[PDB]
Amino acid sequence: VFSVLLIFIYLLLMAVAVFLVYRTITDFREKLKHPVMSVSYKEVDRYDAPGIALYPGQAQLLSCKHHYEVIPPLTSPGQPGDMNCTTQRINYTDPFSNQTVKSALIVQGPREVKKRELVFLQFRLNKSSEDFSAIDYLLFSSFQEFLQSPNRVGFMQACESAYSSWKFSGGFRTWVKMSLVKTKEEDGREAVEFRQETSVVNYIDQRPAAKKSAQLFFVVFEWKDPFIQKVQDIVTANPWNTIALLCGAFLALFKAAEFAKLSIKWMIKI
Amino acid sequence: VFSVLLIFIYLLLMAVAVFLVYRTITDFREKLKHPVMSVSYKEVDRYDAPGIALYPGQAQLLSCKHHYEVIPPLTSPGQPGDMNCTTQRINYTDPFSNQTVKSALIVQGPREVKKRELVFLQFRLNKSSEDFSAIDYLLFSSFQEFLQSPNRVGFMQACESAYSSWKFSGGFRTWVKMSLVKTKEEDGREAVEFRQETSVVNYIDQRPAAKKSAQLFFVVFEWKDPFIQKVQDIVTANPWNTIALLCGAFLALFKAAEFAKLSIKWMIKI
Amino acid sequence: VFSVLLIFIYLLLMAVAVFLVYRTITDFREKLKHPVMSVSYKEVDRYDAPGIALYPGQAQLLSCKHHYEVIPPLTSPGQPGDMNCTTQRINYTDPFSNQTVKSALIVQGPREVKKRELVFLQFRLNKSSEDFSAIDYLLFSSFQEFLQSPNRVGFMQACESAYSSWKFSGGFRTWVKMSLVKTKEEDGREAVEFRQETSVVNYIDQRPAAKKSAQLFFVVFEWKDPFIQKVQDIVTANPWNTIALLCGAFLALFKAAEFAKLSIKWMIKI
Ligand SMILES: *[C@@H]1O[C@H](CO)[C@@H](O)[C@H](O)[C@H]1NC(C)=O
Ligand SMILES: *[C@@H]1O[C@H](CO)[C@@H](O)[C@H](O)[C@H]1NC(C)=O
Ligand SMILES: *[C@@H]1O[C@H](CO)[C@@H](O)[C@H](O)[C@H]1NC(C)=O
Ligand SMILES: *[C@@H]1O[C@H](CO)[C@@H](O)[C@H](O)[C@H]1NC(C)=O
Ligand SMILES: *[C@@H]1O[C@H](CO)[C@@H](O)[C@H](O)[C@H]1NC(C)=O
Ligand SMILES: *[C@@H]1O[C@H](CO)[C@@H](O)[C@H](O)[C@H]1NC(C)=O
Ligand SMILES: *[C@@H]1O[C@H](CO)[C@@H](O)[C@H](O)[C@H]1NC(C)=O
Ligand SMILES: *[C@@H]1O[C@H](CO)[C@@H](O)[C@H](O)[C@H]1NC(C)=O
Ligand SMILES: *[C@@H]1O[C@H](CO)[C@@H](O)[C@H](O)[C@H]1NC(C)=O
Ligand SMILES: *[C@@H]1O[C@H](CO)[C@@H](O)[C@H](O)[C@H]1NC(C)=O
Ligand SMILES: *[C@@H]1O[C@H](CO)[C@@H](O)[C@H](O)[C@H]1NC(C)=O
Ligand SMILES: *[C@@H]1O[C@H](CO)[C@@H](O)[C@H](O)[C@H]1NC(C)=O
Repeated sequence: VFSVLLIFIYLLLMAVAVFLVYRTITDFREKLKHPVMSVSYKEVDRYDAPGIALYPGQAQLLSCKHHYEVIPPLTSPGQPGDMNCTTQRINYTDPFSNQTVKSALIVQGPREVKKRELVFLQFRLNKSSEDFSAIDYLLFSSFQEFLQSPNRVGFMQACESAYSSWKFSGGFRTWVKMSLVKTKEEDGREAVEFRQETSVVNYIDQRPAAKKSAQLFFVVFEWKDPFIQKVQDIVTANPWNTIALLCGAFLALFKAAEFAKLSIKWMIKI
Repeated sequence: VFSVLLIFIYLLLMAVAVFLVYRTITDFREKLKHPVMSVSYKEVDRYDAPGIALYPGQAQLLSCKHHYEVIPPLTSPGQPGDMNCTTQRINYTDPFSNQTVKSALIVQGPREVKKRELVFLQFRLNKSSEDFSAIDYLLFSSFQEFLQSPNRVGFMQACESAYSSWKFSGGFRTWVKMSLVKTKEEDGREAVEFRQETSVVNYIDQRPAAKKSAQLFFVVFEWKDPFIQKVQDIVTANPWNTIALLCGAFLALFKAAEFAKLSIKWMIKI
Repeated sequence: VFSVLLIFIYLLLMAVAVFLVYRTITDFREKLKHPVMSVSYKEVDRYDAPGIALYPGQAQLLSCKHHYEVIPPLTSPGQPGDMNCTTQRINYTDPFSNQTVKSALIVQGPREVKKRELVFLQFRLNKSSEDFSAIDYLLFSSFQEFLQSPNRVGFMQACESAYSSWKFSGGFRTWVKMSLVKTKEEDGREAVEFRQETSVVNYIDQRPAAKKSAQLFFVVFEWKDPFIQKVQDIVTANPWNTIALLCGAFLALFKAAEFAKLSIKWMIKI
């Protein structure tokens, strides 16, 4: 009889609708689980002067100077002189140890990325009773933000956790190219971080044998390129799109069901 | 006449429907071609002890010891002593050469990433007739998995292809920070790999001139951060979503066609 | 009265439709703002011979030779001999300085990635009055494309801007593993770039004290793996999908409105 076939068609269509609802729910759940990553790049005419927190310890800073695209040859390596850059010395308790006080030398970083500005730092360590001598350094976004802060100690403690710290060793020239990566936390706040490319070059020590005891650290900081990399977690689970899909599919199924009923009626009539 | 205009409207709507079907098919084909990448991060309280397969050759292991956040100064570099770590020596044929047998020293890696655990290894090579002396090392996920295996040789041969191997040279201290990246192969299997950040520091050789002939390798392994990076290939080509779009568009086109016919009839009647 | 309730229902449904249109427009605008990144990998049986533009300056090239998976020990470091590779010397004005003419030594790179082909280069610098001695190098895709070009000078000037240049220093062996990353610019053009992993190994100088003045550069170029990484910016803003969603939702809303009117009529009648 036609009635049983029509009822079976209705049941099949309702089962298809239920399965489609299940599939849409599972897809929405899956897309909530895994947001997709999108990467863009931002051109900058001038970077904001980064803060370079150096942790020399007993290593005295011989020289710190800004250069453009090239470093003039050293007049006399291992000798103090030519310190033209803004520096701030800070003492702050380590956020993790709570016992070791860190003394940091904050140096204002380069700004003209287009002009290939670099900052060159020369340190000397004299008679260190410790093999594997290296200087720690941390990079943060703004030196001015460090200056115009009410709690510089708290700012440095926050930097200890927000940013990563690297090292540069003596007997080398360490060339550091910096890059800014800003990650959107889809909450109105963006986390900025530094990615640094390091190249070490041997230092040709032409000092007298007596002066070989003191060891020299050379480090250069510049920007890799005038591109800030922005990383955003795009959500592909839109409830309105899902409900629009469901509504359209339900309307299609209802229209198909009533077309089937009309076709059955037409077959019965003729 | 109104009939010709209505038939032309029907033909235009059917052509639009066909073009929309073509566009949807092309979009589904394109989305099948290029799945989108999604990156997430996993917090870990404790890492599973990684296996560090070292290939020293004739270089004897002076020392291997676990430290926390800092390495105590060497009592006497170049002298054996203080070997507290679990190691396993293995001999296995190279999967690619089929002739060169590799002898590997498997070392259990650090676990407490939160406590900044590191493993410090000191090797000595005495009178090597080969310039550019370096030790190969490979990283795999679990030392325990290596232990509780029926074919350790086959496990090492599989590691030779699954993981990448790096080198650390003498006259340096090589600081290696490890990171785990798990890539989903959308097939029920996930491929795990190691990404390592390497920083070399000069070793200040304060040995007697006689002892300068033997060269020393210092390497440190720890974890960069308590974050495992998961990378998944999300497919954006859902056949059910595409068929729902097509059904909704077809219903819209049919309803618009019958509205147009009704409007033509209303214009004719009045 | 039922009429006021029905009119209020119609107004509510039209407001819902307007809000849904607003949401769809905002979603389309957002998806236009941020295309999603998709990463794939391409297997290669043989790479196209890359061009390695070396900038030695006064450093003479002692040796340049192709090896497979291993470098034979040096017969006599610091001595010329065994130069078997195709090289081209070029002079071109620096695109940025417009005054400094760069002299480049273009070397044909390795091809058999499967066979682990590498190219080994040995340079010597004799009595350089400049500390921090290093040689610049740039990588571009094809040496043949450099050969079969009408303006080699213009090709090199374009490479100065299209590709990135690194350095390798004396007193080391610099192991460079190359990788090709092709980014689709969604405009019919793809930008190819080189990513290089560098490992430095100490050179054990066993030369006489007289010969220690001349400094030696050792560099190796090979391919990291037979995988070319393709990065594409997929656009998730399809106007046809959006209009299909809107049409389906509008049909659903109209059908719901007429169902509501019919239900009100049925309630009034009985
Ligand atoms: C340091 O640099 C500033 C930059 O304007 C310059 O005015 C000053 O003379 C420099 N210092 C010395 C000692 O020359
Ligand atoms: C910071 O610490 C150093 C030693 O670590 C000390 O010489 C210096 O006086 C301290 N600074 C202040 C402001 O107390
Ligand atoms: C470390 O110091 C902080 C700040 O003074 C304070 O919460 C407490 O003394 C310590 N916190 C710990 C041990 O978690
Ligand atoms: C190293 O020499 C510098 C030069 O003045 C001096 O200030 C410093 O106290 C010396 N340190 C040691 C440990 O000799
Ligand atoms: C090695 O470390 C274990 C850790 O518990 C310790 O018990 C043992 O005494 C150490 N070995 C020596 C020789 O002290
Ligand atoms: C592994 O090889 C080394 C030499 O490469 C050899 O001394 C050692 O005995 C071998 N191990 C076994 C278990 O045969
Ligand atoms: C290499 O050794 C394997 C395992 O013994 C075996 O398949 C065969 O001898 C070689 N395979 C090659 C050459 O493909
Ligand atoms: C190097 O010295 C160690 C110290 O005992 C010794 O075991 C080894 O055989 C020596 N090797 C050579 C090549 O002299
Ligand atoms: C350089 O390599 C080619 C490769 O076929 C070889 O024919 C030639 O003999 C080599 N040069 C010398 C001097 O052996
Ligand atoms: C390229 O420049 C070098 C010096 O930088 C010079 O010796 C050489 O002759 C120049 N080449 C040509 C073709 O002029
Ligand atoms: C640099 O040289 C180019 C090419 O000869 C020419 O446009 C002009 O002389 C300079 N361009 C500048 C300074 O922008
Ligand atoms: C260095 O030695 C090489 C060897 O022939 C010679 O060609 C070159 O002119 C020398 N340079 C200097 C600056 O002595």
